[PDB]
Amino acid sequence: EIPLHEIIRKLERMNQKKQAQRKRHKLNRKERGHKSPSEQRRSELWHARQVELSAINSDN
Amino acid sequence: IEIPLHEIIRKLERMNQKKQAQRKRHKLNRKERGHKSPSEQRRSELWHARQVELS
RNA sequence: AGACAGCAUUAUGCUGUCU
RNA sequence: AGACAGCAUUAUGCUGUCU
Repeated sequence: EIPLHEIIRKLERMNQKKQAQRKRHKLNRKERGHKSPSEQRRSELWHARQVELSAINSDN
Repeated sequence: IEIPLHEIIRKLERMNQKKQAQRKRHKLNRKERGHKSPSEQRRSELWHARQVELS
């Protein structure tokens, strides 16, 4: 019968492939400057907050 | 820690249907183009040879 | 001619969490 | 701007096992 560590290494090989795909797709999009509405919302919240935090940093 | 075994079994059942779905799509795609791998050619020749030897 | 599987290369869309 | 994840759609090449 198949030993459990082998099951573990196969899932690990598999997880690695998924991360590689996602990385490839992420970088493709970045290069085309494509974002999803949620990616977009999310960066916009971040940039807004960076501005605000440096407005507390001028209060020094 | 706190994630049931039956969920794991299900998740893997899902992943396995999607793997089978991909073979099917890839397999059929190759059929349309009439494309065989070198090994698929050997196999089919050896089969057709065994079949013609019968008659 | 078919059934099943392994390996490898690779595209696209969206959503959610943390910072 | 990053980190991590989930769903969905989808292309290619090869190898092996059984009949």
